[PDB]
Amino acid sequence: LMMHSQKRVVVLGSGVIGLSSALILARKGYSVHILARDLPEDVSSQTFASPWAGANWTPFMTLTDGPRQAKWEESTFKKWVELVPTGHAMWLKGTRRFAQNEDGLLGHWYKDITPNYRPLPSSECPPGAIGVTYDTLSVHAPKYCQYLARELQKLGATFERRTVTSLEQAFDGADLVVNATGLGAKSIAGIDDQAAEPIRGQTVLVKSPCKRCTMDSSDPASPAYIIPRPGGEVICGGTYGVGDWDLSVNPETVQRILKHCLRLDPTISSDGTIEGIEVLRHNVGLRPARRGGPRVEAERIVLPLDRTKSPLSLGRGSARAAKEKEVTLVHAYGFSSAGYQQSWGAAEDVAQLVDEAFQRYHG
Amino acid sequence: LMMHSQKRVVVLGSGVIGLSSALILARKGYSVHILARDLPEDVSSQTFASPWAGANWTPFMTLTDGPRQAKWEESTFKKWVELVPTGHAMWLKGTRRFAQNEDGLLGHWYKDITPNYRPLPSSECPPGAIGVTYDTLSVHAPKYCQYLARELQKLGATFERRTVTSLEQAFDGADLVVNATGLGAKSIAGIDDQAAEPIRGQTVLVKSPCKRCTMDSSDPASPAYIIPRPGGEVICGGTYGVGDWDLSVNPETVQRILKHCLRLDPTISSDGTIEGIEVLRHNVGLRPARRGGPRVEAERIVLPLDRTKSPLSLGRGSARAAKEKEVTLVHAYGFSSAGYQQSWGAAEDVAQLVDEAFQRYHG
Ligand SMILES: Cc1cc2nc3c(=O)[nH]c(=O)nc-3n(C[C@H](O)[C@H](O)[C@H](O)COP(=O)(O)OP(=O)(O)OC[C@H]3O[C@@H](n4cnc5c(N)ncnc54)[C@H](O)[C@@H]3O)c2cc1C
Ligand SMILES: Cc1cc2nc3c(=O)[nH]c(=O)nc-3n(C[C@H](O)[C@H](O)[C@H](O)COP(=O)(O)OP(=O)(O)OC[C@H]3O[C@@H](n4cnc5c(N)ncnc54)[C@H](O)[C@@H]3O)c2cc1C
Repeated sequence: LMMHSQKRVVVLGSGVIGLSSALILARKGYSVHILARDLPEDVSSQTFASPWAGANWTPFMTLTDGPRQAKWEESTFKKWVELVPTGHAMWLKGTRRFAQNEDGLLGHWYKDITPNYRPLPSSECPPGAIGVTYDTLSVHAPKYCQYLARELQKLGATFERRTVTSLEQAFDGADLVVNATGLGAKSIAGIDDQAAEPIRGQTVLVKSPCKRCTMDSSDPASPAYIIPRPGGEVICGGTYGVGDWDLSVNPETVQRILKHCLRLDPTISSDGTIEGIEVLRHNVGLRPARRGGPRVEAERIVLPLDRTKSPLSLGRGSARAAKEKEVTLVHAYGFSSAGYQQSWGAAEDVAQLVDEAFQRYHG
Repeated sequence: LMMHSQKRVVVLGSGVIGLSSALILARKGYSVHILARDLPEDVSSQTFASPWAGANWTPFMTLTDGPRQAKWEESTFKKWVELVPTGHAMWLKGTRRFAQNEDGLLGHWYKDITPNYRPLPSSECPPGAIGVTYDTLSVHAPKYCQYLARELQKLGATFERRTVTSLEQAFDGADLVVNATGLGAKSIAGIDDQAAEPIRGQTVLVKSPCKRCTMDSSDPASPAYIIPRPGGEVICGGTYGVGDWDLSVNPETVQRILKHCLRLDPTISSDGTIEGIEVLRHNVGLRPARRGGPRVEAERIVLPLDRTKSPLSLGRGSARAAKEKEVTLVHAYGFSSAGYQQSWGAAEDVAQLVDEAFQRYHG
């Protein structure tokens, strides 16, 4: 007769959001099991977003447009500062950010967070653009997820590969599931979120000692960015193909990205020429976005699902009776281009929801 | 001092085409190593097509339009007949095929191959349509690939998971590679085939004793098919989304498919109603097609690649000298909706090409 945990949770999804959520929950003493198709070792899988990120910290919204986003970003920045001494985050000093106009600078909301925030002279901006410079942070996206997974291991979390098609498959040994499935949220019966949408991102991974980050959104015909990451590599971007699921490498996009990035910073090349850029890999990832913005909220759901709850429910459309339980589903998906920079704060909110659901529904 | 094989080949890709090609090569005494991202155990992976097929034998082209296709289909039918006694293929007796008009029946070219080929009365066709009936064959797509893999094991072939980005990575221990990468052919440096394109196929897998196959192309607004497969299941289709990469399940498509299939054959349901259909799974696969049709041909290529051979070549665009070898690349991809039904014959042609390249270039 052993005393068993009464704090079992399943985290569905093992991208940066599921991992982060799982880790804060494990630290809170929950017994966490992670079910996911794609795990942190899957560093070249295109069926999730987390391998493909820069990943730096670049707010995309004003406070009014994205209040949660800013909260989550501010918390995550603090966490990443803490990870610098052990090398899991890296300073991007004198990052340059260009926008089409003052509006594009988002009210400078984050100017107390990123050190050394100041306007750039126009001489230091692309023609016609406006700019600021500041010190921000980046992580090595796949290695960051792997770091989180090691931390999870130590805290007793376990992992299992599984591809779920219906919610009851996730409610396996737990009455609460954290739904961190990115794009998968659309096709799991019981979630069925039609608002989930990819935003396609093509990049070039380059071998370069360049330590300068440049984020250029000043040309609406050509998104571009240069994001150094721990390890002597830089990610050159990019694209924002809303609703585009295409996983193939576009060769014209390669040329556009490298030419633009070279304009922004010739030192990504050995000799300031395209031909001098040491290409390591051509990448395409699908950012997991959601119309209406990220979904971070707790839902109460009765199982088994019926065809009235979900067009994708399994079995015959005639459903009832056998057996019925009510469970908690805590959503955490749709972070689009900002999943890493929001991850820790989002995970904090997820963990608060789990605590509250446990109080209300799970003893 | 052992006598080593001088007949090493690598097969890049482990869908039905790579497996089939590998098997005929292994039977011919080649030492085959298969490199692929997706292997036969990966029965729910959307990053290759082979898990998702019916898979039956339904010619799609006239002889003039598709001479190779017909050759390959006729050979594969013979192979599948041979697999009936051991249950790896199954007869679909009295299959019904509907088309918009006589042209859609493709000159009835295959009428000596499928037993009991005859026209259907209009009373037995959807309104306004034309039809034929015949006996054809199907295989259980994932299990068929697994069968091929067991056969390969016995013949000494080996498997390795790898995701290649540049050809030199495939020319690993062999001077000849069979390129059977489906959609991946577009993004591998040294292949770079812009003509590769997905054709998206959504299906519903249903639990039903229905043993009748119905192929309906008589409604251009609603492709539909019912394909029984070994094991008491039927695949209900479908879609042909050319250029569509969307991996998510469309709920409207579910309704359209099931309603149409039910019109075609109520016995896919327990009670002839939608609500009586026992749904097992909602599936989306991307058929690996190619503008210009399937590519089955041998190419001679110099390694290392340079940026002049490939926009996606790795390293700096300034390339030369170090070291240079010429190798053989035997293409086998772009089979679209007919990869299973063409597989054995296509593999025969691939093996002939390998034999010929070995004579000409490899001693
Ligand atoms: C080119 C590119 C650049 C980026 N740069 C940055 C950056 O600088 N900063 C930033 O903050 N972000 C950046 N992002 C965004 C970031 O990659 C994402 O927002 C983030 O990875 C989302 O994490 P997630 O955990 O929500 O989703 P994912 O990483 O997509 O993980 C979803 C998880 O759910 C699993 N799953 C899905 N469906 C099922 C199922 N049915 N059954 C079981 N498991 C399932 C997946 O397999 C996987 O484990 C970039 C993304 C890209 C493509
Ligand atoms: C809904 C649906 C229904 C179908 N019904 C039928 C049917 O009834 N009859 C029929 O004949 N066909 C049918 N098909 C078509 C059939 O599924 C395909 O044509 C066939 O599976 C193609 O096989 P393949 O080996 O060429 O490609 P794939 O199965 O796509 O395999 C490509 C292989 O290459 C690997 N690869 C790709 N890129 C890389 C890389 N960079 N590095 C390493 N490996 C890589 C893949 O991982 C995988 O091993 C259907 C398909 C679908 C979606």
